[PDB]
Amino acid sequence: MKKLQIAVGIIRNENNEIFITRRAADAHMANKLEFPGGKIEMGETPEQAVVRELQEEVGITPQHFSLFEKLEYEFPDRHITLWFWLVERWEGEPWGKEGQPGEWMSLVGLNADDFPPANEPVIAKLKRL
Ligand SMILES: Nc1nc2c([nH]c(=O)n2[C@H]2C[C@H](O)[C@@H](COP(=O)(O)OP(=O)(O)OP(=O)(O)O)O2)c(=O)[nH]1
Ligand SMILES: OC[C@H]1O[C@@](CO)(O[C@H]2O[C@H](CO)[C@@H](O)[C@H](O)[C@H]2O)[C@@H](O)[C@@H]1O
Ligand SMILES: [Mn+2]
Ligand SMILES: [Mn+2]
Ligand SMILES: [Mn+2]
Repeated sequence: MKKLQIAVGIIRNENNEIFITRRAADAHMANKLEFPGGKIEMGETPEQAVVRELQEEVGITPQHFSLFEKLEYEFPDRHITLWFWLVERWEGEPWGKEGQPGEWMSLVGLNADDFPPANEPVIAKLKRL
């Protein structure tokens, strides 16, 4: 069973909305809503990974961000450690830079069922802010 470290960014604007993308139909966790992010590569830190991943996926550079949550989740065929970074300041305007759907979603309207199950405690904690 493969083991991965994943860094993702919770991109929150001044109107309490989060920038959310939707995973491709042929990906792991296909068609699920997601915080943009990806695998932490050898030789880079979790902080460097969330910056690089957000630059690649949605075209922003996060800055002055914080670790909102770190958790582990065992999927049917892989074990993942997720680093959830709260990103409230950035350079750029997020968009579907890799051709993926992306949109702003009110925090209060997020439905954890739409996201991978690993995100459940994070979505709950976000609604408690
Ligand atoms: N990006 C992201 N991945 C999540 C979230 N919740 C969650 O369980 N995952 C899981 C799904 C995947 O198994 C893994 C994310 O890997 P990934 O597919 O984003 O990795 P990547 O972008 O570097 O891969 P690629 O585009 O280069 O093919 O973590 C989330 O909120 N955002
Ligand atoms: O780990 C993030 C945590 O560290 C602080 C400083 O105490 O922020 C630093 O680390 C961030 C991630 O690299 C940077 O964005 C930030 O500029 C740097 O000061 C806290 O603010 C944060 O909770
Ligand atoms: Mn990626
Ligand atoms: Mn990647
Ligand atoms: Mn990704």
